[PDB]
Amino acid sequence: PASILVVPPLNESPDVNGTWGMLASTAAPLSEAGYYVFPAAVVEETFKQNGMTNAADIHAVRPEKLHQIFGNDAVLYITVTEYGTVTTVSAKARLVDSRNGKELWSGSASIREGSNNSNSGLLGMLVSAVVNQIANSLT
Amino acid sequence: PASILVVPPLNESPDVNGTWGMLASTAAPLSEAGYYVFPAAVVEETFKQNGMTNAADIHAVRPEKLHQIFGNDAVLYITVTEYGTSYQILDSVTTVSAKARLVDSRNGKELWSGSASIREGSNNSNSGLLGMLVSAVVNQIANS
Repeated sequence: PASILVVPPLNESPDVNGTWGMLASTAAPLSEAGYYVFPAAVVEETFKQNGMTNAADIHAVRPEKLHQIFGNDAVLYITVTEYGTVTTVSAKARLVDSRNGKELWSGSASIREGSNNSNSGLLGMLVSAVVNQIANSLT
Repeated sequence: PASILVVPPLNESPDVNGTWGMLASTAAPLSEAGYYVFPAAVVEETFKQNGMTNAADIHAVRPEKLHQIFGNDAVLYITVTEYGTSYQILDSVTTVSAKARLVDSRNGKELWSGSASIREGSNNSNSGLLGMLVSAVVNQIANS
């Protein structure tokens, strides 16, 4: 999978802004990991021209249709399942082969930080440490 | 807090490998965030020379005592609460969860606390993608 189409994430949380800015935050980590990410503005514009702005709609489109349009190897689907305040955010994701709809990868994360103090520095160190541990496990 | 002592993390999971190498993994992100930290090998050796190697013993020491030894402003305590894989027929799912708190080493006051629980399908493990997911989730927390 050289290239990834990231669709707007589904929001299954009570909070509107639960997904605000999230699609944008995926670009950098994915390029770092060696994937070509389809640029967001063009993707947004393509969906709009095709009469789709709603995330639920887009997540319902068959991956084969998406391939017809963009030529992406894969599609990244993200859903925020928790968002609210101690602030907690939880989300899950799957990477799907766009030609056959086969699942390529699946994962989820839930992260909490005491409302009393806010620091992505320390939060970043913690999640990084947890990901380091999984990378070294029996897989 | 500028200087941070990371003590050997507590393992509260059935898996003994649950914390292997974790102490080392905290150095880059902490320095990249601007804190000053000691190398894992240096910390481990100082505890050994002071008669301590067991993480539960260490997490029990009063922070003020730690400050007497290292001169650190704060102490970072990490606990792994889950580590393993649910072995199911069509796929196994690996889960790691940890919680942490940063405390002022002079008076024991808590300065920060957080936790993370991360899961991945075993059939198609991929640190890159798990990385981008946790990274996205932390970004959402940051902008709230």
